[PDB]
Amino acid sequence: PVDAWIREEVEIPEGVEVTVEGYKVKVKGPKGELEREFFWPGIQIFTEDGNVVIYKDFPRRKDVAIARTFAAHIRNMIKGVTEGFTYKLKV
RNA sequence: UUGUCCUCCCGGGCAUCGCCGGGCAGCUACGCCGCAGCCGAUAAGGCCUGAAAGCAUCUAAGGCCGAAGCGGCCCCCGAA
Repeated sequence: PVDAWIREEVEIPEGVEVTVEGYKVKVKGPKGELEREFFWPGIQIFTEDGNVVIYKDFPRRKDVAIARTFAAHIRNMIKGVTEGFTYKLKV
């Protein structure tokens, strides 16, 4: 193990609601609703106060990478529901 | 139509079906008719999101495409 435990926290804005049903995370915002399943053995996702917490006991290198990836994905979903995404292409 | 024999005519036997020309049915080819490009998952490869490693990154988790190649549609055998 690389550490005793790993805990990643993602803030929830005022207008956004995040719920967890087992291994599935649903984020509802002003601009829409998103749902995604983040599953990894030993990794638990919940909500505390105003943050989403991804937690694991005695993680390894791969476990830390997975936890950071899940946190990034949840942050992306929150950003998308709060303001959305735009891509530009040129002909 | 040739040689021979049945005496000659007619009509017949044998000589590779005697030889030659044509020849329907049948069998045949040199003859004629018929043989789908769509769906699904993939290899090489081209990408999206994304951390390990505050950046970057097609890869570690995840996702979309992508072969005369694989599976199905099709055909033949098939209640021991």
